[PDB]
Amino acid sequence: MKYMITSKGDEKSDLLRLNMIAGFGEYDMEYDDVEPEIVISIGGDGTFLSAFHQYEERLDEIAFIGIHTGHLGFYADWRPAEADKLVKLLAKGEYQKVSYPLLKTTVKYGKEATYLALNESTVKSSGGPFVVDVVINDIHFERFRGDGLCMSTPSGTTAYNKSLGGALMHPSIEAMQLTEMASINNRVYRTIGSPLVFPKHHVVSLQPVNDKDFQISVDHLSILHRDVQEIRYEVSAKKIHFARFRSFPFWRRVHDSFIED
Amino acid sequence: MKYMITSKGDEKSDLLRLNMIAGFGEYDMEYDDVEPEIVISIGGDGTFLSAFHQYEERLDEIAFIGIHTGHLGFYADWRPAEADKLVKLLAKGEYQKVSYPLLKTTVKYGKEATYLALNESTVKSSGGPFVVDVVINDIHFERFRGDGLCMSTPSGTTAYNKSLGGALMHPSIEAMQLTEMASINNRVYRTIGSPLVFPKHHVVSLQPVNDKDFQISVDHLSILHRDVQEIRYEVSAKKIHFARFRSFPFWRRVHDSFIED
Amino acid sequence: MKYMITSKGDEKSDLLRLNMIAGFGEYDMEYDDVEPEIVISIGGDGTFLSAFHQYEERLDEIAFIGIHTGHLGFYADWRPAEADKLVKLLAKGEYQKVSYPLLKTTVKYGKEATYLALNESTVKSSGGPFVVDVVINDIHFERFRGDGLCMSTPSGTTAYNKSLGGALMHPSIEAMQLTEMASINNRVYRTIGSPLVFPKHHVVSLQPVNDKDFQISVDHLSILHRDVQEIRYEVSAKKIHFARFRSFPFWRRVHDSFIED
Amino acid sequence: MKYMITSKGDEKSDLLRLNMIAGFGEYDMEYDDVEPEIVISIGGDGTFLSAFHQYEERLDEIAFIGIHTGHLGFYADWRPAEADKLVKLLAKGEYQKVSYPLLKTTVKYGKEATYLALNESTVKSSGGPFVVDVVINDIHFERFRGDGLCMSTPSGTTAYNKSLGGALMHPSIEAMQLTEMASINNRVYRTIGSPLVFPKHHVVSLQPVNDKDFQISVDHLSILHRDVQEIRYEVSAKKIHFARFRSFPFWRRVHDSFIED
Ligand SMILES: NCCCNC(=O)NC[C@H]1O[C@@H](n2c(C#CCN(CC(=O)O)C[C@H]3O[C@@H](n4cnc5c(N)ncnc54)[C@H](O)[C@@H]3O)nc3c(N)ncnc32)[C@H](O)[C@@H]1O
Ligand SMILES: NCCCNC(=O)NC[C@H]1O[C@@H](n2c(C#CCN(CC(=O)O)C[C@H]3O[C@@H](n4cnc5c(N)ncnc54)[C@H](O)[C@@H]3O)nc3c(N)ncnc32)[C@H](O)[C@@H]1O
Ligand SMILES: NCCCNC(=O)NC[C@H]1O[C@@H](n2c(C#CCN(CC(=O)O)C[C@H]3O[C@@H](n4cnc5c(N)ncnc54)[C@H](O)[C@@H]3O)nc3c(N)ncnc32)[C@H](O)[C@@H]1O
Ligand SMILES: NCCCNC(=O)NC[C@H]1O[C@@H](n2c(C#CCN(CC(=O)O)C[C@H]3O[C@@H](n4cnc5c(N)ncnc54)[C@H](O)[C@@H]3O)nc3c(N)ncnc32)[C@H](O)[C@@H]1O
Repeated sequence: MKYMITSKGDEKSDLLRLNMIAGFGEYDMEYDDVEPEIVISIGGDGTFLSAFHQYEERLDEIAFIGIHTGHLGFYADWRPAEADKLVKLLAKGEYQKVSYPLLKTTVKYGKEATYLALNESTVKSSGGPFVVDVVINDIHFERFRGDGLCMSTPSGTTAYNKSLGGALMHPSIEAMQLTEMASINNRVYRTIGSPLVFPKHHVVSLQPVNDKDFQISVDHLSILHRDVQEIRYEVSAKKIHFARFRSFPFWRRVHDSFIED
Repeated sequence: MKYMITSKGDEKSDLLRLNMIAGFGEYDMEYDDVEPEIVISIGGDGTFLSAFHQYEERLDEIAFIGIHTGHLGFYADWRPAEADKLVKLLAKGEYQKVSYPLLKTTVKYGKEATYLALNESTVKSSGGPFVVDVVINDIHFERFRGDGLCMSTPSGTTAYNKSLGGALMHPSIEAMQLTEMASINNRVYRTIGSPLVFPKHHVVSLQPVNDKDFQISVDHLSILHRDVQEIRYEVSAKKIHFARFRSFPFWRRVHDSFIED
Repeated sequence: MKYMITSKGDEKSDLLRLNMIAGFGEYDMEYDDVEPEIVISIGGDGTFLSAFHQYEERLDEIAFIGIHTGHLGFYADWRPAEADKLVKLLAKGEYQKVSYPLLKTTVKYGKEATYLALNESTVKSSGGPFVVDVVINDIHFERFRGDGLCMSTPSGTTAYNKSLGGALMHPSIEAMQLTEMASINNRVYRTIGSPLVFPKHHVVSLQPVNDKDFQISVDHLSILHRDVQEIRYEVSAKKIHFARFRSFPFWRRVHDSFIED
Repeated sequence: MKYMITSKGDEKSDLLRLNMIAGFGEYDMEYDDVEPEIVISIGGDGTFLSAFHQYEERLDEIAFIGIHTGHLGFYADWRPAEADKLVKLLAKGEYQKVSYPLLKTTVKYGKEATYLALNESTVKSSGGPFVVDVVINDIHFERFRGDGLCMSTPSGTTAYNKSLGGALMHPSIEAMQLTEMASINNRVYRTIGSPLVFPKHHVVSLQPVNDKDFQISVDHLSILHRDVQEIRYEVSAKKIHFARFRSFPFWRRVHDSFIED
């Protein structure tokens, strides 16, 4: 099948990628980084995140595989020592594909821009004070004052969302989760405090109150947007697909990453 | 239709129930507290919780309606002043039914007991130290040391779960959420910390380590169980049905209860 | 000097105590468990806590030393392998004494009882719902609804207080810290949420609202008190004294117990 | 006495200041904004913060007074309606002065800069990832990865510190409190999590690991510092003095600001 391999770019990852390419040469596999059907990522979660965004226009035609060369890799299923067995199983095919939900961010100006997030999308102020009205399905829910907000996919819940006190959600749940960053709460200013978990087709809109300039992050990418009228969050209709060759359940992955391994 | 009305039992609620019965007498409505199709609860959430558990064997044949006579009532949709309009709309029928998920708790001994929860089920120790192994879909996830654990339905997430730092989840999500109560974490003892959100068909089992006696709560009911071998949590296949006569969205209900009203 | 040794009571601790007694026999040291000047505790923090409460009437005439035989021991300064060096240094004397603050709990009825805590004192309800008015220096501060409250000494801040989200406080600060256990907060019920840190001479009183029966803990001891009119917390004028033979700073002790060792 | 009055600069505050100046003209009071002995601040806490920093070189010779013209004012003791009584009492003198502790921040380069904070000093990264080693009294305590750190005075504990989960500390306690902003914790990265409370003479140093550029805030002032070798926190020897004309206790001030008023 058509395939490509991204590398973190250190010596370990580059040589691992070269050896897999050499191994792939022994099968009906064509290296193609324009229209791959299989995208392998060799490095950390940052590397896997960059592989996702490199091919976010072809998510429907691609299955992803992560190899972690450090001690981490939540999106990784394979250690560097299993790489030969990965080549062989991937060549013979017959893998099972699993899909995780993604988050759609729409940014409107006074012009529209959409982004897709695998981990989360966050909003902070452009230096000044961050104040936004939070509107859920056209209902004014709260006026948020504080550092920012974080909207997470299910597989993102173990990332920034976790550090903000959010819940960890199994990725079979088509949802997104909103967490607060250092909200101000006194007798005049009130936010819900708790993380909020939204189903598909629910729309969370953030609307400016004074300043209209915000720093918006999508996974690792952070951009300053000016003249923002609205930031709109919904569960995407698009999904990321992983090639799975063995059982590595989400809650064991959580256990291995946070409890012990 | 067949109907019945439970009351909190103070003067306000008893007289409101009597006036609705008098009002219902002017329609083809039969008061029947054995096999009602409509169960009205006049009081607080405690009163609504008791109405649910009074009829938990007929959940499939019943639509519930809550009237709050205090300043509260998350499961209430109606103030006492709208009661006449409620009688009339309920008599004419043509309401829409909505369903919220429920939580199944199974308790095994060395003998089995199942319970249904609308808010949550919690586990604490019988005086001694609480230590349980947490097993998710037969995978040992963690050994929990601390005060206890709380497993919440979606509509329970605004109740005890919220006070434990859990996320608020829209009830259209068929899930349950596990929160920690004062976990011990040092270099030898480790829990995940974060709330965990589980989909349908996922099974969370709690298994004793030393003591086998636990205080188990199901909504307001708290029972000491002895010789416990396992406590098993899953999303129930049963659902509670509410009669809805107008739009009162979950997130507005959350806003009204916690932000402002 | 006069000394005594308490043991956890397993084989390791009993034989360690016997060997130290044998070692102490080679110096001008008299074993006396009625009026010791040195109290050695061999076991865990539970064992050290029991040694403190065994001699809480002679705190001014006693220096404590902890030996941890497990992997833990926040109040321990010594591993079992250093016990011979401990005997020798303790015999030669010339140690430095350090003092940590303690917490005074006063419980009034309709009759008065005082208790001294090294870790903390907690209050919960006797089965029913816990509601108390919190009065600081005779000023009504809040009405607490929830599971309970925890008042911690500085050295207790790394114990139950920590699991409740409290701050870790250096023991040179003569203070006590109040933390909430699962407080109810909605638009009608409001608590401060945050831990509160009180100086010496500040008095925190808890006063019942409906039920007057409470479960009160003092370190490991938990007693049900009936007909309670008031629970009064203040920093004690009494202090626990530790014999110190080398520098083991509080923040390194915290690092070793929670970060890495 | 020598006095001056800062104003927020809206119509309400400017006219209030003019009326107090007119009122002060009827007493032996000289308006002097170079060497005042009394500094009155008319506005919000932001206004009071700016008054403190305008005169931070003469803290020993100045007593501060806050008048809040909005609904807030933690450092304010007076509403605009009491301003005439304030002029009269301040003219007759015989007020009592109270002192709150302050925080010293030292920033070293490869050159030294010191700052004084009334609320807090915070550190974040200059766009990249924030990683610092936390050294307490020359002991390496932890390597912090996350959004940033916040070091708070006692009177700052109700401000940013509170929103970060920190404890509220009575200002008679000469301490500073360190809180985490969204720390990363997994099986490879570990921070203490809990807020840390440090006494006088304890030194907290933050030392870079990779990037040496940081955004450092001191109260409202936020500056990007380059080539930073160390950020050093200690309780200052300097104190802010407030003129007090009546009892308004700290815990009532907390109650009024966060519970009800
Ligand atoms: N954008 C600022 C860069 C600083 N963040 C950072 O050092 N994160 C890397 C660590 O997180 C792990 N990770 C990832 C990741 C990654 C790569 N990362 C770096 C890059 O791409 O350059 C971007 C992400 O970073 C996270 N992040 C940012 N700030 C914080 C914070 N304060 N606390 C916690 N996470 C934070 C956000 O969610 C970004 O999306 N996804 C997951 C996951 N699904 N589950 C469990 N672990 C996961 C990864 O293995 C490693 O252990
Ligand atoms: N079992 C000990 C009794 C003490 N609990 C108590 O006074 N709760 C009543 C308050 O909570 C509101 N509520 C209910 C409720 C109710 C009735 N309640 C009393 C009864 O039945 O006697 C039993 C429930 O109590 C909750 N609970 C227990 N302990 C705590 C705690 N520490 N913190 C927060 N909640 C707690 C548990 O989830 C029980 O199921 N469901 C929801 C909901 N879905 N959404 C939002 N508000 C809700 C209700 O309007 C009122 O404002
Ligand atoms: N009363 C229920 C018994 C269950 N508690 C329990 O297993 N605690 C033992 C663990 O905590 C460590 N510890 C102690 C201790 C001890 C002995 N303990 C047992 C006994 O005496 O039987 C009584 C204390 O327990 C604590 N506790 C109770 N419940 C919780 C909870 N949910 N979360 C966290 N702590 C809790 C309270 O503060 C009691 O005072 N002091 C400190 C300290 N100063 N600093 C750091 N670690 C410390 C000790 O090394 C061991 O690792
Ligand atoms: N630097 C970014 C500006 C955004 N911050 C903001 O709107 N804060 C104002 C609100 O906080 C109250 N306040 C102050 C204050 C003030 C003036 N403020 C604005 C200015 O000077 O322009 C600077 C301070 O802001 C705080 N801050 C910043 N970010 C957050 C956050 N995410 N969450 C909570 N607080 C935050 C920090 O501690 C700064 O020092 N001191 C106290 C206190 N001692 N006790 C209780 N309330 C207090 C004040 O009445 C008002 O209700």
